[PDB]
Amino acid sequence: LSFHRVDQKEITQLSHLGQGTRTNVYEGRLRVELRVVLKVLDPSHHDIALAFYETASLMSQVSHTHLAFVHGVCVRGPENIMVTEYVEHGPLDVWLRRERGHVPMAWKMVVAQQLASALSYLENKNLVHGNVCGRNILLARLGLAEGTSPFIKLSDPGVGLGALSREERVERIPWLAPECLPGLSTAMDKWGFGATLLEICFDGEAPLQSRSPSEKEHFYQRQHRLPEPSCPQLATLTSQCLTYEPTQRPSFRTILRDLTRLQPPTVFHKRYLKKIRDLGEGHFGKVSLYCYDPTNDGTGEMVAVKALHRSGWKQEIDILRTLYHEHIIKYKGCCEDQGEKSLQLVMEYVPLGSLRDYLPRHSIGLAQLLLFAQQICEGMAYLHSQHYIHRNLAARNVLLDNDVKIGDFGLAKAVPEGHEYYRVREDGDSPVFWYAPECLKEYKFYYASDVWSFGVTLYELLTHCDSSQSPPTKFLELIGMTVLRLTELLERGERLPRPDKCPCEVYHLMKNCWETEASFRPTFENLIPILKTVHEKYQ
Ligand SMILES: O=C(Nc1ccnc(NC(=O)C2CC2)c1)c1ccccc1Cl
Ligand SMILES: O=C(Nc1ccnc(NC(=O)C2CC2)c1)c1ccccc1Cl
Repeated sequence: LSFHRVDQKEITQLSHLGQGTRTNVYEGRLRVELRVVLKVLDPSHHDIALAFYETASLMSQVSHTHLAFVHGVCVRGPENIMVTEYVEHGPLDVWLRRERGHVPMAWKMVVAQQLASALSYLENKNLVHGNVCGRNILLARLGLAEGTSPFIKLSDPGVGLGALSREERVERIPWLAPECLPGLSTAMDKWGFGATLLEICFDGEAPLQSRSPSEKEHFYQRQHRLPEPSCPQLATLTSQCLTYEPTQRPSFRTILRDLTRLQPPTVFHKRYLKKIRDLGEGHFGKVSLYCYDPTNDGTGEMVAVKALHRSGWKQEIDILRTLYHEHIIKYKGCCEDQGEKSLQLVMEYVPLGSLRDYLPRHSIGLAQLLLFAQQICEGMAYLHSQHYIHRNLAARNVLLDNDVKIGDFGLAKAVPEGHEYYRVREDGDSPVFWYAPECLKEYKFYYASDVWSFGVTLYELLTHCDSSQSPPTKFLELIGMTVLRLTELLERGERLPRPDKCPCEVYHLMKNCWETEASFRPTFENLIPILKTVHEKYQ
């Protein structure tokens, strides 16, 4: 379970906006200054306080243009509070009820498309929202003015569901999937979506409004079909969505297929960038989370921006521009400081962040730890094929969205085709405890040096980045100074110990990787099959 930690001092609570199940929503401010909303959870049952925190987790590990941003969770005495993105026009059903008779079906189709896109995203990630209703859809941009179009953000689902009472599940009918009545199918969000489309078509009026909880239950028991909307093939889409048998409900790829058919660059300006938080310090500078809102309408995208010799900084940007791979951090563009002042690197925001901070948070097993390892090799083997040495492979520089992403290209160099190794004396810091004996002793960097660097990250994966059991601390226990004592240590054959509960088979690879002679080390291409075979072992 993962979300960012928010302090009680950072938040301020404002006007009460309304109530959700077991919650009281407030406008607020985040001192990281920032307009937010505070969903406050009433002092409640553990089973439900956890299902609230489970939601914050689902939402802190996702990144989509049509999903409302979760800043983190804060504890203000007896109450659990979640800091969410404040959206200008608020709950969609409320808005539709007030805009009754001034909303075209063209406008509703854009919304339907956007919502389906946010759920198509969740579907690919095998994640379930569970509370898709117009109240949990927020209106950022109106889209009523000529030349414009609506923009929505699907908000957090609040307390889980099923964690909730049965007579509360009955109150959520017809948004509630019928299978969910006896107290998790990804098929439940295709029922909620279809029920939401009816809510949207009927301009905020809930279908089955004038029915008692007992009357609602009867409708589901007797399986009466839900009302047909306005028109056209939307009634077809709605109907398939609203099938009591979950297996018959169409996929969000098919929903978004039907919807897209029903229809009629690298320059970032500092002005449109609005900081959220800092993300970490790397080689060359700080990475900070930004929001890039060019239209100022609160519909921008979340980017990671890195700042701050100048020549070697440019090199970081030039290398990253030319790398396209599933496990390497993605280049987006550039930002110019001031009149010649400096250049800024715009990247993709990686929801779960560095492994170094993620690992001592839920002691994840061999299946997960090894999956990461094989991927770092999948990403490193591609880097090496592009004729570059990394020189900075550590767990601090390995990011993860789900469950995966290799960053910090500050030390990466290009090896000219002919040359065996690359000489670098430095004039900066270097992760010595992740460097091979030839790197420390003679300043020589072979492709083989990154493989040494790998085995060291592989160690951290298995120590769960334990600060007491870490490459700098453990290699220093062996002494009682610099790289010189380290050089002789490794030259004797002395290695980092085996982490507790590290399968001996895994610790063999680390040893293979920590070969003194660089030419005796396995290649990154050679390690992928080896890691696949082993990853198809610890289940
Ligand atoms: O979704 C809610 N509120 C949100 C979330 C983010 N932004 C807003 N913005 C506004 O309400 C603006 C119109 C004033 C509301 C909300 C508010 C009260 C009660 C229950 C819920 Cl679920
Ligand atoms: O790129 C870096 N960090 C990034 C980039 C994109 N997303 C994240 N995500 C987070 O930090 C999560 C916790 C919010 C980190 C970064 C920062 C310092 C050192 C090495 C790297 Cl690879």
